[PDB]
Amino acid sequence: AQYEDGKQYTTLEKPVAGAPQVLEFFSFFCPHCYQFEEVLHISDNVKKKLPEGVKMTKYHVNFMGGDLGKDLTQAWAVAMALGVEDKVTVPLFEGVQKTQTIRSASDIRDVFINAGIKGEEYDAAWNSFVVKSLVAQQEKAAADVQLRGVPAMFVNGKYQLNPQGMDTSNMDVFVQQYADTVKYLSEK
Repeated sequence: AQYEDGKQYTTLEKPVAGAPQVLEFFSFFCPHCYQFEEVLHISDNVKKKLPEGVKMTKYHVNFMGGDLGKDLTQAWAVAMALGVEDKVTVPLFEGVQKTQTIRSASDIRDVFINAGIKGEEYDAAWNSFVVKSLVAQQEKAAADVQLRGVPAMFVNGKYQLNPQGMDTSNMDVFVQQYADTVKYLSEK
C-alpha cells in the first residue's frame, strides 16, 4: 500500500485509551522541535488538513534540559491555561536555542511579560492548581506512550508518526507528506 505500518507510521503494541485525537510532544530544548515549529511549521500544516471535529493537543516534556526543562513544562501549562501559546512559542524557542537568554524560571517569566501577560496574572497562574493539573496531564500523556524522544506525534493513541521514512530534500514536500499522513491516520 501507499501508507504502510512500519514506514510512515508505527502502531503502538500497547494502545492508549481515551488519548487525544492528535497529540504532539516537544521540548523547547529540542533542536529538531525548533525546526518543526519555527522552520517547517508542522503543527500548523497538520491542522489545516485535519478533518472537521478533530482537535489538536501539544504537550511539553521533562526529559530534556534538567531543572529548566521542568520549569518549561510548567510554563507551557501556564501558556495553555491562559491560551497564549501562539504568543510565547516563538520567543521561548528563540530564548532557549537562538539567543540563549533563558537560563532561569525568571527568564521564562520575562518572555511572558514581554508578550503582554501581566506579571500578577502569570504568577497567579504559575502557582495555581489548575496549572498543576495541566502539568500532570502533560506528564501522564507522555508516560502513557513510554515517550523517550521528541518531536513526536500520535494519532488516537494508536499510531505514531515516523518522519524518518520520508524525503527531506524539499522542506515543503516533507511537511505536506507529514500532514497528509496525519489526515490518513485520522481517517483510519
